[PDB]
Amino acid sequence: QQSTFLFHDYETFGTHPALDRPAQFAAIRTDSEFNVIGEPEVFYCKPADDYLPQPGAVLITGITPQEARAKGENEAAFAARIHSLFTVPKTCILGYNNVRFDDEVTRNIFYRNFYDPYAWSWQHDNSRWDLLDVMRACYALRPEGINWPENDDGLPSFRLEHLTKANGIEHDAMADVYATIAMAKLVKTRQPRLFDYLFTHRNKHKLMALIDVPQMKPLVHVSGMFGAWRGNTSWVAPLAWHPENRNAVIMVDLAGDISPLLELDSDTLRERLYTAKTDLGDNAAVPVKLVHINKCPVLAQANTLRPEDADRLGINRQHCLDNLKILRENPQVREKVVAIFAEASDNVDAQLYNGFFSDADRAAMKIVLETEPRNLPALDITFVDKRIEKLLFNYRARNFPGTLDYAEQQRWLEHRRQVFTPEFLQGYADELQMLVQQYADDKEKVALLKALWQYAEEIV
DNA sequence: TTTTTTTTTTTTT
Ligand SMILES: [Mg+2]
Repeated sequence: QQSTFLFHDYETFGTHPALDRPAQFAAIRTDSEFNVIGEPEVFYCKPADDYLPQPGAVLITGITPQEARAKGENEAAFAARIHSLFTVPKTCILGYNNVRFDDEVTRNIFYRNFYDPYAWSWQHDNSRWDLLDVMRACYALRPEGINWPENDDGLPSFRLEHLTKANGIEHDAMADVYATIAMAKLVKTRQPRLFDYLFTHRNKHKLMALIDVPQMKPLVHVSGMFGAWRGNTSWVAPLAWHPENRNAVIMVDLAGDISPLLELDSDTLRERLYTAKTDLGDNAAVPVKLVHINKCPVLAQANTLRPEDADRLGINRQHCLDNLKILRENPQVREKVVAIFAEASDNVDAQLYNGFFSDADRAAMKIVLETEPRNLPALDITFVDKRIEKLLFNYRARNFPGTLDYAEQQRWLEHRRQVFTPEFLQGYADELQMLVQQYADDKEKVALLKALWQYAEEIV
């Protein structure tokens, strides 16, 4: 049984992993060294008739719902192809921004179509990765050997195509699958030691081994939330485990200003923390970040950021060191910072994270999954979690409408009307109109916009 | 195994 990597990319009909719908899936299996060892896997998803794609998405992809309808299968079947692949044992599933995008799409796809939302990321020696912060880490800590591209600002960029184009390699789902593989090869070759460190430290216990909460042991963290002006980097001190989020540890940015932490109380810090930057004043921002141990965060030994590297990124070493001393010498801050986080929708599509399912409920859902579509009306199952009845109804109506009775068909009509209100339909047309006037002399973009209008006429 | 819709930021469609 061989360890593989499954590189994958989704095209979608919008940015929202729960509310929007997938259009296309692309994947290829490689060996540990990133040599291709299987056929390309590309296929489309038919959108159910309770949905209209966002115009912006479709303009970027070039994939129309008509195209997807013609070329694809229903979501249930789409979910089932994606799942067989994903649950091949000893598979590491990865892409480019997948942890914060594609993996969300996957969780919701399995959630909607009765597969476990997470098991593909851990069962049977499975795992996941994401090359995005690998690229960021490399630039920040061992930039040598790779060309780092900039914007009209001078800031380093990490858009995939910007990176591949800058390194003489090369929208199209399968093309992005190759670009990701190519990017994995590049770093592996130019910086194997860092690559090894980041691969090994995906592990949460490996990460906990690095996290010393009681002593506030300083670390280097790379993250987009720091922004390209610092090359996404800073030194960090772990203060506490998040009181409500098992996968989060509360951390202080040692480069920021630690006086609002020293001075304000917990309630004022909380209020300060949740004020936007624009409607923030002459006041300092609270320099606290959550780091999520399950999301392949880049966390290394403090001294991994080399003096010259810190100097390149313009990160004040002594300032950090000063803050770390103060924080260690003011234990009460920890009490306040934790208290910040100890405070705490009718669409079932949006309620995946409401919680796990009981044991009765998972066995029942298992049976939903194993039943031929045609046989579900004959089932009559009882669930406890109120999500499931709704999950089931959407599942059946969206994927197997030939299967619904009149009551169910009436319920579905109602549902469609509640989605396609006149106010929603007005909003959709306005956007299309607005867009057709912006790209009036673009034969490609005008024809997409037009196909989107027709599709709305034809399904609503 | 997980964090949904207050903040940071940048990328994903
Ligand atoms: Mg992508």
